[PDB]
Amino acid sequence: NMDVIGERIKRIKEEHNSTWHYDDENPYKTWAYHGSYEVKATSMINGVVKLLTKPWDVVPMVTQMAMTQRVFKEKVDTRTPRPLPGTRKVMEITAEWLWRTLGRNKRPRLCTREEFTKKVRTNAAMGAVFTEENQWDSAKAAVEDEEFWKLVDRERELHKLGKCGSCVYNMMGGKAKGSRAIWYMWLGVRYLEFEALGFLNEDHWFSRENSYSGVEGEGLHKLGYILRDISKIPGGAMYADDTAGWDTRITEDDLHNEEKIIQQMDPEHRQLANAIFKLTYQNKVVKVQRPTPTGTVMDIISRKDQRGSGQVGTYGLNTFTNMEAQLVRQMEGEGVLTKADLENPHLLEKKITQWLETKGVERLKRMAISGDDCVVKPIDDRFANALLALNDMGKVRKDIPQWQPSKGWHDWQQVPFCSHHFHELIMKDGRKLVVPCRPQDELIGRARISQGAGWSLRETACLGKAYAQMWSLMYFHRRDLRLASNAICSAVPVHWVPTSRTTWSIHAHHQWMTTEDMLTVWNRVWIEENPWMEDKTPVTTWENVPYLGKREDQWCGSLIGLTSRATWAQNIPTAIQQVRSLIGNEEFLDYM
Ligand SMILES: Cc1oc2ccc(NS(=O)(=O)c3ccc(Cl)cc3)cc2c1C(=O)O
Ligand SMILES: Cc1oc2ccc(NS(=O)(=O)c3ccc(Cl)cc3)cc2c1C(=O)O
Ligand SMILES: [Zn+2]
Ligand SMILES: [Zn+2]
Repeated sequence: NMDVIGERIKRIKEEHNSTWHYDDENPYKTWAYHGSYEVKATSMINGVVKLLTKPWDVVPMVTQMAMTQRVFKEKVDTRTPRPLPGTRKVMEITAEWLWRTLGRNKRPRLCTREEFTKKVRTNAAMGAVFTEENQWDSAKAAVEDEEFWKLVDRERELHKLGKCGSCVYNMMGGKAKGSRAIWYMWLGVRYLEFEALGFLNEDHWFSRENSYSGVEGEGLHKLGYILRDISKIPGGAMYADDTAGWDTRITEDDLHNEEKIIQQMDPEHRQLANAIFKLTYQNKVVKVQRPTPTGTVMDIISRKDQRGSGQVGTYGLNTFTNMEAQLVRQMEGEGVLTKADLENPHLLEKKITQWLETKGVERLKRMAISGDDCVVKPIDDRFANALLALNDMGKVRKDIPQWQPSKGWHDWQQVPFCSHHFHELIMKDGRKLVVPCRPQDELIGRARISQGAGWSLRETACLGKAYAQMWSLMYFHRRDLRLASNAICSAVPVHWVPTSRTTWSIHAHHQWMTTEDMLTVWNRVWIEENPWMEDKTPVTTWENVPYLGKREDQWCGSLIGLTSRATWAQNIPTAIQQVRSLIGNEEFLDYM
């Protein structure tokens, strides 16, 4: 093991030779511990959103979010039992077939310094781009620096030689302030993963068109429609089981299966991806910021299995592995795989290959898969109790005894997916919309959080305006959110550009980051560009933009019907005016 990780620990040890020591009392049980060294340390409430959402002031979920994968929890420090030999064979056959299916039209390729620089710059507009970004360590600054690219080249040369000298990721046990040199090693490590494996996201290998089960690039506004289209396929209930800490359940077998994509690469690409897989994915070196009685320390730990949650390519490889694990469960449900097949070290391929070649693509079309998140509509309900391979692969379902059957839904609208459920709304003109929805306390609680501190009223109001505009595009069908959205947009200067991100979700397309008229953006998203909207007649007024049924709105967290809500709705112009007075002499517009 030290042959692959030695150089990295050696360099960390050398750079921190003053405070370096081996703590005999380290909390690590399943991660190899190498040593520690001394280190430094360091969310505000959005007063604009808070002032305009008074009824939610002390509401439990909202108050919780104000305080509250990157964290090194108890579950990260566990081992997953090794899958059985027949299970390992099935996974290998399925991984091989899946990669060949996913690569039928696309060819893997290297991603570039220019692609990375463009992504950094375009996302730097929305504030922070990375977890390691300080007020001194800007990704935009680093990307503009030729010295950063020189270090990248030097690390690549080591990777070409089958060695790694500086590729490390970080975890939380008040982020430690480090050197520009340390930050460059981190960003360079991310660029090198991006160069070798970024094609998966950049070339949309997991788009629905390319992967059948995938939803990458679709957007939150299409997710409900995809679930409604899956509902039309004949079969059993729709299952959406949650895996307890998916990333900790990624086995050495899963890692070796994900690696098979290198077989489709050109030699110069194959060489660099092979180095990312073998040296960094299969031999992780992690820095964990741990508090001690004297001060704060940084632990240098390492391990072979599990998913490096901090590493580029995680989404795609998680999506790949989940698609694979769900096909295997589908096969077990269909009686293709028995307990005796999973235990068998000489399991015959014929029937697994036959099922994949004849039913595989149809079976992928029955799923909506986004990383560890899955919705499956099997051919019948034998799937509910087909748990032998799922548990054996290590994908143990969250908060349910291992052998208790899964509970599915017979209504796609009850199905949870990507932190949402989706409703079908009838418009006054008879056209139907399929909208995303989540508990309202979660949306308001999120909107009340400002990312960091020292943010001026102007920057704060603009984040609020971004949240308000997201609500008008995605959550317009919630009475309280449309009202709060209209109040926020009325209180914030009309020509001020919404800045900073509202969400880090892969499904967010940020159509709300504009000064363009929200009704126009709404029409473009839900009517013009909506493929499930056959009649393109534009909606000319918000009065024609529908709401959830009163009962469904209330069930999903609405405060409508309460006195505190009625009082808020009536007194809202007063709160808007107060926000206006503090912002000052600017151009405002009344949206109430
Ligand atoms: C673990 C992690 O996942 C991310 C997922 C997305 C992002 N942000 S980013 O704008 O979208 C992005 C996404 C991909 C790449 Cl190569 C660069 C930057 C950052 C992280 C991150 C981290 O900074 O540590
Ligand atoms: C916009 C966006 O959100 C994400 C949310 C998650 C991910 N997953 S990712 O490959 O695993 C990843 C992991 C770590 C880092 Cl630093 C960047 C990206 C990627 C993106 C992404 C992108 O453009 O690549
Ligand atoms: Zn490296
Ligand atoms: Zn709802």
